[PDB]
Amino acid sequence: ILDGPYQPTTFTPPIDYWILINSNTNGVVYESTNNSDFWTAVVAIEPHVNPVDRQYTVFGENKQFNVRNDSDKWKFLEMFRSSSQNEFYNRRTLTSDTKLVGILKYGGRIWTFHGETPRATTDSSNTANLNDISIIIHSEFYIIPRSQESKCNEYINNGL
Amino acid sequence: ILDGPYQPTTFTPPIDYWILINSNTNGVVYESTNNSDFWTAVVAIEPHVNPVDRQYTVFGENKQFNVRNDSDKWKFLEMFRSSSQNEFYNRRTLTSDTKLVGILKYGGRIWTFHGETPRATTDSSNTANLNDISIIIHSEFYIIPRSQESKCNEYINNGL
Amino acid sequence: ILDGPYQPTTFTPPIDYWILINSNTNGVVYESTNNSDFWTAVVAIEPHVNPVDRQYTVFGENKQFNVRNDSDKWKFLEMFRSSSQNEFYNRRTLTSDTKLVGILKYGGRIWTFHGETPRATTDSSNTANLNDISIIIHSEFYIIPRSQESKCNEYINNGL
Amino acid sequence: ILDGPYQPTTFTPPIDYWILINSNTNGVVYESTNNSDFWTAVVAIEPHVNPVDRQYTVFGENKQFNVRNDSDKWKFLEMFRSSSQNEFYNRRTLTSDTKLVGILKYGGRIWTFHGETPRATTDSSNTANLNDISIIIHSEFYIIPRSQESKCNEYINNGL
Amino acid sequence: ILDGPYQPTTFTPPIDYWILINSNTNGVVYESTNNSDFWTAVVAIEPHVNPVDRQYTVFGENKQFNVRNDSDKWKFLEMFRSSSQNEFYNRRTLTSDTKLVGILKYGGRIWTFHGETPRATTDSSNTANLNDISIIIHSEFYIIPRSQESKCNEYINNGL
Amino acid sequence: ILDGPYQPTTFTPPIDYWILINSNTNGVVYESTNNSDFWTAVVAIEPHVNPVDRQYTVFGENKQFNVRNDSDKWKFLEMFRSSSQNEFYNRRTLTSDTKLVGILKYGGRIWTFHGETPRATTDSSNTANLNDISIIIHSEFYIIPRSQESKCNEYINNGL
Repeated sequence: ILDGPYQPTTFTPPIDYWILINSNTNGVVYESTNNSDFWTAVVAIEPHVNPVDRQYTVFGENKQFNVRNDSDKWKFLEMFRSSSQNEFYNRRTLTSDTKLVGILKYGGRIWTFHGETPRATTDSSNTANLNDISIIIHSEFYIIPRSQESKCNEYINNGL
Repeated sequence: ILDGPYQPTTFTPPIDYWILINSNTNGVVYESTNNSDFWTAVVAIEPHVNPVDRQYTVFGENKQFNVRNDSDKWKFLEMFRSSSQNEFYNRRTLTSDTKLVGILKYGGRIWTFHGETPRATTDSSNTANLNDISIIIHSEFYIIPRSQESKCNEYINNGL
Repeated sequence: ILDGPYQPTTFTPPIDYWILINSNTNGVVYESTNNSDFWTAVVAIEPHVNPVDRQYTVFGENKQFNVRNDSDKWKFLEMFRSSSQNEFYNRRTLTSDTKLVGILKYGGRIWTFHGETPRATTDSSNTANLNDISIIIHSEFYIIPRSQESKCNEYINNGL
Repeated sequence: ILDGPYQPTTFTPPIDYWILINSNTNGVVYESTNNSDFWTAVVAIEPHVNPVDRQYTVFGENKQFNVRNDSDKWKFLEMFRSSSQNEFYNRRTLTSDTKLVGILKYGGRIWTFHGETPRATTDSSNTANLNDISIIIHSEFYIIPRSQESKCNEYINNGL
Repeated sequence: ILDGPYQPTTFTPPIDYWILINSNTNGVVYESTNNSDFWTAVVAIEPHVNPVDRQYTVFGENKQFNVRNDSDKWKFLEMFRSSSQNEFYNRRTLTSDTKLVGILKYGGRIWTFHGETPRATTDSSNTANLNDISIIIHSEFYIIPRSQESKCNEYINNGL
Repeated sequence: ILDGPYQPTTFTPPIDYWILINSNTNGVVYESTNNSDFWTAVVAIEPHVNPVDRQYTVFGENKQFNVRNDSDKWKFLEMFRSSSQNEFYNRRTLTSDTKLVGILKYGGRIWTFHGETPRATTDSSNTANLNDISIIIHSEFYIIPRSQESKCNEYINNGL
């Protein structure tokens, strides 16, 4: 039933499908932008990390993020900005022991999971141009139709 | 010295300028949004108004707000929401007998005046997208550079 | 309660308001684009015009459109293309004796009136970026909240 | 000579190339849309299928399609809609024992093969936006330049 | 034929149109920016001005520009910077006794006239974001389609 | 550190990343266009080739190119056109014994390497539509962030 795994790649995800990414390291998980008003990059932080500056490559630039993780689970930090000129800030956080992150393009919005597993839930983000939001995925990933979102939710919160 | 008056219009205010609006009736003074995470509409309440439900058109919708004003001065109510899905609430108030209200896009934030004249002071509102914030203004207004904010403060509090 | 008339101008109309334009000549009534995937120009054809090529200036270019109108009423032709390299084609037509044309930005789509008065109805067009769609209006116009679309519909179909 | 085979993927086909897809099962062969006025999904129906309603996942939704094949060959049904608010109808059919389907973006239109091998011919579908048409392909496929369309035609009708 | 004159205002000029501004004093003629990679202010220097620092308000701030005019004509100095953290420099100059200045958004660039009337010519400036370039105009101005640029050239060099 | 190698494919490269292509034969190295104002195809010419017409498939069509290499190194010729209805001309050349070529989308322009290794340098080409520039790559390639352009310069000129 499950479509994947797909190799890391760059493409424009179709409307109405969940992209489910299997993180495998403490780097950038994915970067997403439409190059007009929406830039999101998600960074993985391994458990038990005392506050520290780390350097990440996002959208072709070297950026320094102050980062922390007191949990025994992994933290996936959504870093967002709406213009190349603003600094990134941590918009949302997903705390997970399954290392799965999800993103959906639907109904003019970007949907992702946040909170802590196994009770993580979806939240939405606005944009002036949803269709052109493209993504660079640095891990294996799966494609799941929105029709089977309950299945995507189960994965995010319990594993594959 | 003063840049204006300009006629009612809809535009995207330049960064680093005070928009100073001279209110002339008891309706919607202005409406501002980036259609992503920031909506504000300012409604003018004339002096000595017992609690009452009034209909206003804001962002193309007919909204009812319960409103009051126990003072001898006009009250300008900031009605705010951070999502197209939320109801509004009265976030801030300017109590004024100069009938001047001000709004500024600067440093990643929206700045307005609250309090009571002649001691009204600025306060900030955060947004993730300052640049795309536009405004509909329903009365005459002036444009003042932030370099002359001291002057804008004098006008807000003491009038022209 | 009718907001206007406003002078011909160039702006980006706010979401959730009908722009009602009172055509006054047989030229270009308005031109609307987001400069990425949506260009629409409406041209006004007076009653009883045998098939003929006419020159119009649209989006800064001199364009030739083959044009007709056998009706006793005016015809407002929606000329559309999705890229600066496509040719325009007549996408919709409003046949009116009120000479009022309407355009609305709502729900990710552009809404306009088409058909024949007094039975003209609204239709939608898709685009990847609704928010950035601007318009140049070459005649006086009015602004009407979508909340009052029933009256916009009545003006379109019966006049001011 | 022949460009491919490429693995199943999601991308935006370059203008002026035939995408030639080798179908291997009785499900969705590919999904194509520009998310404005064009959605086409092709479903593969195995030989000798009595009229039956089958579930397919298309554009992220579960859709039920009435399907039929009394032939000894496979049937590839193009299911079409020009708006996300319309029901799909079976617009065209390719009856084939080569199991090759083809799609081309060229001259402002989508071209595909239909009819019955070895006498299948090309047919066009109009759209307002050719360039933003992208595709999800669920099987191995080849890329052939339109300059070699005669060879694409041989493959469709005779196999590789 | 000529569209205008229009009153001083702030707006986002349409792509493919010359904005022709009739300067009437020795101040800032216009300010234009997309707030990302393009800031330009044009200042008007009356004839016979010895080299001197003059204070101008541009983009909401007080700046002093090294200014001079050893000629009998007016000089219009383009002051430019590519980031908010750079200081302005005089990138270009138009020497004119018509007092008309021109700016055009086209082909991913900003075009303006420079040199000396009656032989002023156009030149371009790169930007990565042409669509968001807005302008504050401090004088009456006209709008001329790029299709009639030869007339705009004549106006620039010879007057209206 | 180095991201790749990736297999030949068609995609829209992200903004602000060098695409570094390792040429492996004397055919078309890559084809890139936005289908509006930018078409570029690079052809690889093996050492010691007398001036001659060779025919290549670019953008789905057969084209004849005047081709020459009088050196011991490979020559990579940039064939360019700015319109569908124009013919290609040789815009730039990279002479190289590393057989690496580079293309970057940045700052509203397309950047490539030209000259002769080990002293090849970058040059830019204007476009009005950088975001729609897609590419077909015919060899293995790598992706390097612009923040590491000095390493990309090192690979271009000295190899991996």
